[PDB]
Order: sequence, then structure tokens, then C-alpha cells
Amino acid sequence: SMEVFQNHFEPGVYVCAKCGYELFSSRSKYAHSSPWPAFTETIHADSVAKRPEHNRSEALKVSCGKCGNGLGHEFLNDGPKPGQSRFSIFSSSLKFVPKGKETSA
Ligand SMILES: [Fe+3]
Ligand code: NA
Ligand code: NA
Repeated sequence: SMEVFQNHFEPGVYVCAKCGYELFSSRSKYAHSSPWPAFTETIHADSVAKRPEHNRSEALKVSCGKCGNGLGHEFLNDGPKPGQSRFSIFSSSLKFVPKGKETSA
């Protein structure tokens, strides 16, 4: 079965599924009504690269800052507290690294 992180809230870090760069902490994740996992901030300042999303106001496209793999969107001023973003990310673009449990293949 494919990765679906919408309702997933375990302790760990979501990394880029393509290159492994650290993207989002479990700390930053919050429950939302949309089909995609929602986060307020990235782990590193260069975790994501941003580009305009021309056909939607208050929205940017986001990709991995290291390898360029497409991640989803940053919705400006759409987060849980005023002025926070909602990073709405494809689960297929993420791999979850659980605290304590990064076991061998
Ligand atoms: Fe990457
Ligand atoms: Na951060
Ligand atoms: Na936009």
C-alpha cells in the first residue's frame, strides 16, 4: 500500500523520498481537513526551494532544496496560527524516519 501521511502523527522526521534531506519535523505537523499532510515549518532553512504558484493567490510551489523533487505547496497565511504557512505535501514525496526505529532493510 502507498504512503499516506494525512493522519500520521508519530515522533520522527520526514525526509525527501528521493535524496533523504531532512524536510519536516513531526513537531511541525498538525491535523488538517485536506487530503495531504500539513506542516508549519521546515527543518532547515534550505529544506525547500520555492517558486510562484501563478494561478492561486497566497500559494507557492515547494520542491526539495537539495535535489529539486516536487513536494507540494506552501499556503501563505493559512496555518494554524496567524501568519503561519500551511505546507501541504504529497506523501509520495516524503519518507518517515521514526525516532528510535530506523531499522535495517
Ligand atoms: Fe531531495
Ligand atoms: Na524551521
Ligand atoms: Na500564488
